[PDB]
Amino acid sequence: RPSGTYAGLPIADYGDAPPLSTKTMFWRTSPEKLPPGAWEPAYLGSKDERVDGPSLQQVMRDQLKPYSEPRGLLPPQEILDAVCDAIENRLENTLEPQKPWTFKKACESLDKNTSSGYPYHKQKSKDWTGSAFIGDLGDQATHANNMYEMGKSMRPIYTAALKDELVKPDKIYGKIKKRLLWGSDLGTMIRAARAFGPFCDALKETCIFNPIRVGMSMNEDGPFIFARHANFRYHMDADYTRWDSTQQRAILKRAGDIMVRLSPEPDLARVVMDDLLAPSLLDVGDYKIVVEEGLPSGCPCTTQLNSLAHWILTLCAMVEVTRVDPDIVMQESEFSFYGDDEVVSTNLELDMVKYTMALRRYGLLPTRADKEEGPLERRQTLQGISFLRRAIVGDQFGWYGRLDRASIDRQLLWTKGPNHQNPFETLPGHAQRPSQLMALLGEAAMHGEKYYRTVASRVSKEAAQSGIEMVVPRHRSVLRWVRFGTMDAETP
Amino acid sequence: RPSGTYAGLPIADYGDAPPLSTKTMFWRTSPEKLPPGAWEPAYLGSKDERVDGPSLQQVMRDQLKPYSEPRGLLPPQEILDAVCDAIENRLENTLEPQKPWTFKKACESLDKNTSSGYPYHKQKSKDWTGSAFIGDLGDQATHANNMYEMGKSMRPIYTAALKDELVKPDKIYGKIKKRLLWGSDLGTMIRAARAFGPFCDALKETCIFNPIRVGMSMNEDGPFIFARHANFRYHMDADYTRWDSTQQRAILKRAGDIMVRLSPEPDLARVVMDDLLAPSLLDVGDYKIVVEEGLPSGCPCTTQLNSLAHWILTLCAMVEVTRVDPDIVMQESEFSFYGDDEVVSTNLELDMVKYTMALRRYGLLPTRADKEEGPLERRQTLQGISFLRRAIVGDQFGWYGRLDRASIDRQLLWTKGPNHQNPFETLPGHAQRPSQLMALLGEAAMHGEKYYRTVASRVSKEAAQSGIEMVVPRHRSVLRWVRFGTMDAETP
Ligand SMILES: [Mn+3]
Ligand SMILES: [Mn+3]
Repeated sequence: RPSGTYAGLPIADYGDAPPLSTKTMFWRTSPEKLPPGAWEPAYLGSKDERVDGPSLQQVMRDQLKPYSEPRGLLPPQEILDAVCDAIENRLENTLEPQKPWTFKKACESLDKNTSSGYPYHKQKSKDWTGSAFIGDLGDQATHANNMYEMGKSMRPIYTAALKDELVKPDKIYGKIKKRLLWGSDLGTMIRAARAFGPFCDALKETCIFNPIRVGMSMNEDGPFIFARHANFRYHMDADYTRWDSTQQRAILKRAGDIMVRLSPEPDLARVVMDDLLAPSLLDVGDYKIVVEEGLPSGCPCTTQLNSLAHWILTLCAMVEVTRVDPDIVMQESEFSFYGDDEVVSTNLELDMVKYTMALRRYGLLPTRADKEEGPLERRQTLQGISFLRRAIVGDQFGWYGRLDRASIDRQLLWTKGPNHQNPFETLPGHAQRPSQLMALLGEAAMHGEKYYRTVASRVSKEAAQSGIEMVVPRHRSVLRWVRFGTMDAETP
Repeated sequence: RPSGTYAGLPIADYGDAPPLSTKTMFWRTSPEKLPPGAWEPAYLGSKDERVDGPSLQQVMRDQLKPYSEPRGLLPPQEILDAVCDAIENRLENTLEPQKPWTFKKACESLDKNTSSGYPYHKQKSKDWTGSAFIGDLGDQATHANNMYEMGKSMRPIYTAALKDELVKPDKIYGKIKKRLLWGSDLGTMIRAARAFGPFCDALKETCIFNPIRVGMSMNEDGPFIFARHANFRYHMDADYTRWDSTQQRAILKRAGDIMVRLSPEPDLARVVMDDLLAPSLLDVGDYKIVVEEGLPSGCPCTTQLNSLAHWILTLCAMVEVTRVDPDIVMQESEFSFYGDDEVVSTNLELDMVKYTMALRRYGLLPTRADKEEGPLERRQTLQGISFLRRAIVGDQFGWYGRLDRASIDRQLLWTKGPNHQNPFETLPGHAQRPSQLMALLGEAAMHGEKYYRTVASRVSKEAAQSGIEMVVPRHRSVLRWVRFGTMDAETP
């Protein structure tokens, strides 16, 4: 060890991962022919009756290419230092200090409905008493917790997967594409959660005052978040391609440094962060390969780290171009980050050619709305920019996030259910989606009378040829409940 | 009846009111000489050892003068109709429909620590079981509730008082002035609360989305409210003199019409509103006088009615001058109203001479910051405008309301306690003001290190020569707790 090459990367060891999933969670809501150009669940492999394409394995090899691509340049050192200082300083000024997380708390915080990853590849709930891990997962948890408390290092092992999600038809029938997922190992999950849960909680409570929006409620917080952004003259979205795979570990380490420094157990958190950022072992089935660069997006606290790296790079490009100090940029701007997702608003008069070039030089791949070459565009209205998959809309009552007509139509055409081979199958279960149907009514209401009425029809049929019968409210009642609703819970 | 004149108004009947209060609730926090030009509790009458002035009765007569002053002009009818429609329409779009208030609920909502007014003039708690009124107050409550349910009219009777509050020294030592209070009668309080409590609750839940800010939290809501205002180019405050006494009942009736129309029991609410707005009987001690014009500010739901009248008049003046429809003005503006208190923000290019003239023509008395003649000023920054007795301040974290240095100094010089004759007396009770002292620390923190340190000294002494001993936190800890504090309750 380590010798040999897979998908352009060094092989470190034999693989333990289970075969890639061959099934989808999405079921058609009806037997009718799907409208043309309609989204469908992502490609399912050699058994996919819709097309003859490559193996899931090959598809995965295609996803791994960007990770052997040469890295971009580091932003100038003085700028990088200055923005990191300003960011850490802003977080010191805003974050409520936290108590350390117990092993019990770290264990509780983990999603019990996903895999434990290496080495047991077992749904976490299978070994979960309701308050602790027993059996195989108990051994793994307890050992990792011990390593944590002794400040001892452990090599993380990630398990590769491909995301089951609705994609545009060309990704199925033209050039096939399915998105890479990093499945973290339980040990790592426990260590990361104990180390960084305090930081991430402090950050969530602060997701309106600070640009990292993880843990926000779109309906509850969106109005205030977007009103903040609207206080500034210029608005933009760089719309990055392949964000995760274009990351530099060096940038990620500076992001990690801030997280460590701002944790209640910095010395123990350092050991964990150092493990997270070291050349990553990724299990692709037959092999474990070494992934030296890009984001290892497996963990609990991965989204925060990534959003922090994003904050760094955005401030770097802006400071480099405007020549204004990072702290002053921050008093002339409002940012929203959520992993690769962003809105940047500023009063600063930004040279968009120079800004785009700076981003490209860092190895990032920003893209124009029209998908043609040239500089990123800026506008003087927020209307038309999106965030967390919602369009930002403003009227006489304020700002808010609204799901577009295409996405509402999509959720009406598909429903989540158990895993199965054929997406076009109907879920014969009568299919009770009551809470979901309600939210969908809410989204449609925000589009007007005409649109709401058509969705209300489809929602009725879908509840008619189903179990329960619920009242379908008037437009003006549900509109009032989504926009201003005294709280979220239950109907208008 | 009705014959004879008191304070320029018709006498309707003999008075039943108790003598005007001769005492203040404020006690000096120390025996040291007060700084020169320092605020003091308002004038206490013939027994006030600080000055020889007129009787409280005469002072009251001076307060009653504006109510016999001729009224201003009604805004043009087409405009008035259009703004009322647009206002009622905005409230229909935003307010969650409510269930009627029970007698039990109306009774519970009443402040039990103030007077029952006519005819018993007894603190409400004196007859309060903890869930119902018994004794004299029970008779009064029950009868009024019966009149309410039968849609029967009752003549309200108000009791005049003078506000015990800190005033600038000239109002004590120069031309004496003490502010008029209308003390409503229990019967009226119950009827008004049953009739309009539903409307006022609907409005409170909506105090961020709608311009009537009653029920807002400055710390919790201020940031969002002020961020909304900042979305607009021009900002102003008309800073009205004698708002309540310059009101037209005709304007108040249109305000009342909206409240009625938007209540769950409109026919019963109409009887109550019609009683509220009819020529008012005001008990000044020796007489009950008829007050035909101005605001009868006695009730529970008086502040909402007044804020609504304010909304009407502000929209009227703006529409009259800009020539833009009331609904479009509202999509180009953000207002905040709380009785006479206002902030108006707009993208509309408003002729400030014409706007000031329109307001003056309605009988209002707006005033310039510099207190000289001429037009109201507008600015392009919110910074420097106040609301709910707080300055509006914005930094890199957002907007917020901050109490000024003079007001912080004031609350350090005086403390509330039982009623007594001499303001300069020290409250010998050791004087535990723990919650208050904390908030004051919070306000000072928002002024910087230097100022916070001086206040921290004074707050320590005041806790030292007192009962309890509490930790006095660092500047950066308390600043973090006031601005962003995970919640309000307890310390940083
Ligand atoms: Mn985006
Ligand atoms: Mn004011």
